[PDB]
Amino acid sequence: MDINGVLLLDKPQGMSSNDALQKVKRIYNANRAGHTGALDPLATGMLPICLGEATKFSQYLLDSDKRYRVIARLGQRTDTSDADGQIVEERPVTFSAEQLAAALDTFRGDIEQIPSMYSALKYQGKKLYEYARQGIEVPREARPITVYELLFIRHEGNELELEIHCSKGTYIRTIIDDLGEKLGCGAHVIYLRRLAVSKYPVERMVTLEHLRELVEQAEQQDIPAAELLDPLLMPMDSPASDYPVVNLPLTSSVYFKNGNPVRTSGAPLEGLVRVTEGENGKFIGMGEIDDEGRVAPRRLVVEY
RNA sequence: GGCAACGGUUCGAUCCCGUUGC
Repeated sequence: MDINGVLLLDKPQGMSSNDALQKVKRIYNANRAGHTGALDPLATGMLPICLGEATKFSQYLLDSDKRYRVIARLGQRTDTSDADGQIVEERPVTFSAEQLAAALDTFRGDIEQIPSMYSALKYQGKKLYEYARQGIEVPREARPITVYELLFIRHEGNELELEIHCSKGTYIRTIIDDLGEKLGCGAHVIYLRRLAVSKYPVERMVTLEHLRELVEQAEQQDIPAAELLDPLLMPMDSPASDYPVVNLPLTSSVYFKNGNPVRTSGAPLEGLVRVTEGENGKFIGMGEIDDEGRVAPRRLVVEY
C-alpha cells in the first residue's frame, strides 16, 4: 500500500533537488519518488514531488510552464551565472533606463537560448555540469523557449529584480547572464525562487521544515505520520489535469486494463485523456484516442 | 519490474520521466 500523490515542496536554499526529493521520499516512506523539474541549489520554491504511481505522469509537469522571481547582481559575471560560482568579469554599470527597457523586451515571447555548461542537459551520456567541473566546454545548440511574461520589478543600486513566466527548460541564469552582456556590465543570479509550476495552488506548497514538524507532532500525539502527511498531497492524476477526463463503466474498464482499446460515449476525437472507472470515478491511468476513435490504454496505474 | 545506450528537467537525479536495444 504505497502512497500515491504529488507533494508541492518548497525547496530549501542550498539543497540539491535530488537531496530534497530523497528526504521527502523517506518522510513519506514511499517506494518510488521523482521530482518534475530541478531547481538550482541556490534557488528555493516549488519542486513538485511525485510519489508512487504519480511518477508515471511526471512528463506533463516536466513539460509545463513555470514562474520565477529573480534578483540579479549587475556588474559581475560568474562562471555558473549565479552566486555559487566564481566571478569571471567585473565591469561598471552604465546602461540607461531606456537601454534596460529595450534589453528586457528582447527576452519576451518566443526566443532562443544556449544553456549554461552548468546544467543537467546531456552530452554523450554525461551531464554538462560534469564537463564544466573538469574545465571542459562542449558545443551546445540554441534551444527555443517562450517567455510568456517578464515583469520589471525594480532596479536599485546593483540589483535588478524581475518576475518571469516561461516554458519548460528555460534557464533563468542564462537569461540573466545574456541580459548582463546586452547591458554591457555583466550579471549573475543572487536570488531565485520558483513561485509556481503550471497551475498548482501556491498555497498548497509546504516547506521541508513543516514536514518534519508534522512528523514530530505525529509522534508526540502517538498517531501515524500518514494522518498528518497524506492530506498535504495533490491527487496522483493532478499532473494530467490539463487533459480531458473520460469515464468508463466497469464493464469496459476490465478490457481496457487488459491492454484493449475501448469505445465510450464521451470521448474526444484525439489526444491524451485521463481515464476513470465506474461511478466513484476512480482514476486508472492515461489513455489515447486511436484511429478507430477508441480510447487506447497508454499508461495505467497498478491494480492489485 | 530489471540491465544498457541516448535524451529530458532551472546545476552535485546511479535514483524520476522519454526513445531505442536486451
